[PDB]
Amino acid sequence: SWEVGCGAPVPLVKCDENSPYRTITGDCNNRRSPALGAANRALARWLPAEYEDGLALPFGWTQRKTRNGFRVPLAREVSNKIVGYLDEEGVLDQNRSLLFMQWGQIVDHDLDFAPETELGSNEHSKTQCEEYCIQGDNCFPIMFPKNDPKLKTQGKCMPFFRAGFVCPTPPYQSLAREQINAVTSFLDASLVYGSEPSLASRLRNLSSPLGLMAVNQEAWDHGLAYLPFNNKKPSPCEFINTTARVPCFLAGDFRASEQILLATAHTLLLREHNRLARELKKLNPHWNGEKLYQEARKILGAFIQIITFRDYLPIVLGSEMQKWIPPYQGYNNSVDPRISNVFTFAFRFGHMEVPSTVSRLDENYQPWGPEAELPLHTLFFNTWRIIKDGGIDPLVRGLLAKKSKLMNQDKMVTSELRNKLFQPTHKIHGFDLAAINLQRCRDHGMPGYNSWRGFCGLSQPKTLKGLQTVLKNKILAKKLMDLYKTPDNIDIWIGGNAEPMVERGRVGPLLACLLGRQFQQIRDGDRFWWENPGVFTEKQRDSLQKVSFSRLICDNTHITKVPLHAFQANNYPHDFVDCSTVDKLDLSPWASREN
Ligand code: HEM
Ligand SMILES: *[C@@H]1O[C@H](CO)[C@@H](O[C@@H]2O[C@H](CO)[C@@H](O)[C@H](O)[C@H]2NC(C)=O)[C@H](O)[C@H]1NC(C)=O
Ligand SMILES: *[C@@H]1O[C@H](CO)[C@@H](O)[C@H](O)[C@H]1NC(C)=O
Ligand SMILES: *[C@@H]1O[C@H](CO)[C@@H](O)[C@H](O)[C@H]1NC(C)=O
Ligand SMILES: *[C@@H]1O[C@H](CO)[C@@H](O)[C@H](O)[C@H]1NC(C)=O
Ligand SMILES: [Ca+2]
Ligand SMILES: [Cl-]
Repeated sequence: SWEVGCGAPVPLVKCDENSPYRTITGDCNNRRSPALGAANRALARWLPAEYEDGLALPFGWTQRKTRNGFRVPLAREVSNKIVGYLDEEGVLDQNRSLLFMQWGQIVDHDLDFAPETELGSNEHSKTQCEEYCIQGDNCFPIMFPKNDPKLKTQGKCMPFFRAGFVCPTPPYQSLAREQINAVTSFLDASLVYGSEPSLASRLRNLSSPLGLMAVNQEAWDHGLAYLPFNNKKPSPCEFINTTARVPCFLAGDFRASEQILLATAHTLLLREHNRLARELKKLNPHWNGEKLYQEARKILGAFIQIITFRDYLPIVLGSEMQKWIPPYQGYNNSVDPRISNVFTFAFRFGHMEVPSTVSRLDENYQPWGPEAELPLHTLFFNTWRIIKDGGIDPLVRGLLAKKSKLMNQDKMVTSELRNKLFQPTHKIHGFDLAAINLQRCRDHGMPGYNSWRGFCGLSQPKTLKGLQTVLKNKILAKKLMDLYKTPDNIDIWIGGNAEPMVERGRVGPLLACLLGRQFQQIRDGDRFWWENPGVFTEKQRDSLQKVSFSRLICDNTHITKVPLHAFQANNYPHDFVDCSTVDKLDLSPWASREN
């Protein structure tokens, strides 16, 4: 008999019995509970939060407060001892293209964003944390251990600001702190169109009644569109080359410029909307602007959903795919479609799949120019390498011909991310995404590794010998026991990712359960799922059946040689075919021949 959810932010709640189109915010998707899966609401709690104080303080905040009678190891020490490796040789995935890593980050970006609290935008609050490393309020610095090389070149800490939470921005009464999902839980292309009405209108071309998305006016890719620039400072994309002065891009999601291949993928998606808008005009010259936007938006939403669930999830989950995601049996309005706090950590498995280098290939799939291959760390917030060095085609070839990094228990996160991560505001290519992932776990009050094994109906090792058996690795198990003293204390991010990969998949059994459940819930609980009776026509649905990533590239770049199966390892010229031969999306069924 406890009171039900403080939602003082987001009072707006007006819904519509007609609507054949998703809202931008994802409101009104669920008729009975219409805020479920909407942006700027709490992440769902599959299990109760676990803070040191039971409310808000993360484990590792107070020196003398143990977790189950043991101090928690520093994020950065766990990073250094477990996550790091030197040798990039033999680390590549012989059966996953780099497009595999890249699609993951896109889907993640559609589903969840828990952005850091905004009580320090052009304030001397950010600097307190950076310079002086002093813990307090929303500053929760990543302190270096004794023998850390970063001590010698970077100071005592790496800065870290706690994530936004609902009813902000000082804590409340006697409910655990709940972090905001700032995008739509629905796989709805929010990353392209935005999750706020504000950003959604900005991105749109409201000059012509063609329902087009705004494209770059300052620069073109052999006639093909770039995303608009984000004319705001400080721009991190300007910071990394003040001679190029190429701003970050403006997309439906904030993080589109974080690295050059995400920006690339955002560019294909935008172009595809525009191509769809133009072809719907041809076939329906009567349709006004809004109609064209919405009818293109909804097709691209289907596209993202089909590629994710037909092509991507099966080669993530492998043998566990059908245990968790059986054939669609239609909309179930009883399902919770909200993204869970734990999913936003479970989906970070993607971090082990990022390789140390990126390549540009010519029309013969050969090194484009003399610096064709670049270290990943020089491509954080790097847009000028696209604008002033060959557009997205050389990079979209590298996404086809190059391989993802394979998860390895001995080689977890490349030093490009683990030591050389660039963050906006901060000046240096010197951060640790592994350490960030671990502090964030604690920041979100995540239950430990065994709570989540429990949740998924899996054994809970309590001994070294127990952990060895589960991880199938005596040395990794040893290092974790030395750090965490009990498997109960292991942060789910590292515990989940340390498990050996399921047959035909790229995650362990724990992550397969957590990912599997979340993707089942976003499908079965989405009123606007593409294959859900009444959303498309029977004829339209047969047209959608035919989409491929290959087609997406043929239609939206100057590439003519692609593989049939974009996510497998594919070598040129053998596994490559003429676009001429690749199933089109026939849009005839969108023609409103009748009235
Ligand atoms: C070069 C590639 C990538 C970079 C530079 C990158 C960087 C980042 C950064 C900086 C964060 C925020 C960390 C924090 O404040 O807690 C993050 C979060 C995340 N990343 Fe990545 N990432 C990359 C690739 C991927 C991939 C391939 C996936 C999945 C397949 C992925 C999934 C996630 C998820 C799920 C989150 C949490 C998002 C949220 O709800 O806030 N990332 N990434
Ligand atoms: C900043 O960007 C500029 C280009 O905008 C880079 O310089 C092209 O770079 C190389 C020379 O190193 C040549 O291929 C071109 O002739 C350059 N053009 C110009 C106008 O310089 C420069 O290297 C970048 N700097 C960094 C630190 O990345
Ligand atoms: C590669 O993965 C595919 C699924 O993408 C699978 O059907 C096949 O067994 C694998 N091929 C090789 C060469 O191992
Ligand atoms: C809007 O569309 C018109 C017609 O295609 C075009 O001329 C104009 O540049 C577009 N504006 C933007 C900002 O994309
Ligand atoms: C709908 O969802 C609930 C809870 O997930 C489940 O118990 C119920 O049986 C479902 N019904 C169908 C037809 O899937
Ligand atoms: Ca979404
Ligand atoms: Cl290189």
